Amino acid sequence: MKITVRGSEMVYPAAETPRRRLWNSGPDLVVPRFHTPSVYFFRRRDADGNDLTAADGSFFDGARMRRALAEALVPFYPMAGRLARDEDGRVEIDCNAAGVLFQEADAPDATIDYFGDFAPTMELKRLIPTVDFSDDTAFPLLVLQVTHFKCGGVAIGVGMQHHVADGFSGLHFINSWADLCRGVPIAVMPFIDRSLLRARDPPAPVYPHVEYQPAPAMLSSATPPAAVAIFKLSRAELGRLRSQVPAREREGAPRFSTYAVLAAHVWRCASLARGLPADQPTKLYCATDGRQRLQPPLPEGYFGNVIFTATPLANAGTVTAGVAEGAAVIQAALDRMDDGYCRSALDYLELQPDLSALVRGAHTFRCPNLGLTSWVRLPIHDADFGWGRPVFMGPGGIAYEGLAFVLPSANRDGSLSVAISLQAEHMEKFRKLIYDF
Repeated sequence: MKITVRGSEMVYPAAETPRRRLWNSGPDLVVPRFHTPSVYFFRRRDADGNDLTAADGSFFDGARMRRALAEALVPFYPMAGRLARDEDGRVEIDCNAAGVLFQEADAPDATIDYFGDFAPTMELKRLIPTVDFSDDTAFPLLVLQVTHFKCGGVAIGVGMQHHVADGFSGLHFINSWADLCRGVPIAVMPFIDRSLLRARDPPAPVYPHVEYQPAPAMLSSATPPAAVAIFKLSRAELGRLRSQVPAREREGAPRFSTYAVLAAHVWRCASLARGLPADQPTKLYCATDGRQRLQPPLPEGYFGNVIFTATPLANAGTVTAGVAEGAAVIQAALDRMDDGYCRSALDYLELQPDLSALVRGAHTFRCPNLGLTSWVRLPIHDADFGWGRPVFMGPGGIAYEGLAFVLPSANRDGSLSVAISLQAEHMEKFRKLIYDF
C-alpha cells in the first residue's frame, strides 16, 4: 500500500527536566538493542455507528497530540533521552532531553481494513518510523507515527527502545500521553530510580537461572520464510479448552492458571506443527512481571524494566502428549518465580562478564523453542486520546519465527487472540491444529 510521510519533527519536553545519567539495573540491560514495535488501530465510528470525530471536527490532530506529548515528557523525561555508557562501559540513559520523534502520515488509497485481522506481519513496519541504528547514542529512544487512512481510520505506530522501560512502563507512558491529550491529568506519576533493583553486595545467587542459559538445539544424527498469523478464541472456546484440563483435586493445589492452559495448548500445537519427535527438548520463554513478585513490592509507578522469565523446558513427548501435561510443566515454572528467585536473578546478572550475550533474538526462539508473552492484564486499550479507545493494539511486526503473543479483546467480550510467528511450512500445519480440540 501507498504511505507518504507528511510531517516529521523531534518533540522535546515542555519544561526544564533533570539532566543526568540514569543507572540501568540488570533487567534494564538484558533487552533487545533495537526499537520494540507496537501498533494501535482506531476507527472513525464506535461500532454502534456513532461518529467519533470530536465536536471541533478533530480526529487525531497532530498538533494537540504533539502538545500533549511534550507535556508527558516532563515527568517521563528519560523517554526523551539517549543511550550512553559510563566509565565502565555499562549502558545507561543519558537524560539530555534530545527529544522523541513524531511523524504524521497518510494512506490515501487504503483503509485500515487493509490490515485485516491485524496480524503482526512485516507489513506493519510501515506504520512505525524507520530508525537509523548506525550509532547507539544517536537514535531517539521513542519514535511515533500517526497514520491517517482513507475512510477516516487511524494507526499509531510506536517504536520504543527497551533499555528505558519494559512494556508495563511503556504503556504507563502511552496511556499518560493519552490522558493529557484527552485533557485528564496523569493519575500515577512515574517513580524514577532503578537502584531498587541493584544486586546484593556481595552477589549471592541461589539458582542457576535456566532462563538465561542457551536454548536447546534440534537433535543431530538458508533461513526458512517466517509466516505470521493471529487466531481468536471465544470466551466459550477457552472455557472448553480449560475444562479439558482436570482440576488438581486429590492434589489440593489451585487450578492451573488460564495462562498455563492456553500457553500449553499453543506450545503443543507449535510442537506438533513443527513435527518434533518425543525426545526433542523444547524450551518455552514466559516473560513475567516482577513488580508484585518482589517483596516488598516496587513503588506504584516504578519506571523501568522489571521482567523475570519463567522458562518451562521439557521433551516434546511431554508437551505433545496433552495440554494437561504441558500445563503442569508451565505452572511449575511460573510458581517458582517468587521474591527469592527474582532477587537471585539480579545477583546472577551482576556476575555476568557480558550482559549483551544474554540478549534473546531469532536464535533463541527458532525451532524447537518458543516465546510466549501475555498482554492480557496490560491496559493496552486504555489509550483514548479524546477520539475513542483503540479497536486493536498489538505487536508491530515480527521478523522471525517462534514468538507468540496473547492479546485481550478490546470490546471486553472475554475472547483472546494468539498472534504467532512460525516457519511457513509449520504455520500451514498450525492453522489446522490451534482449533483442533
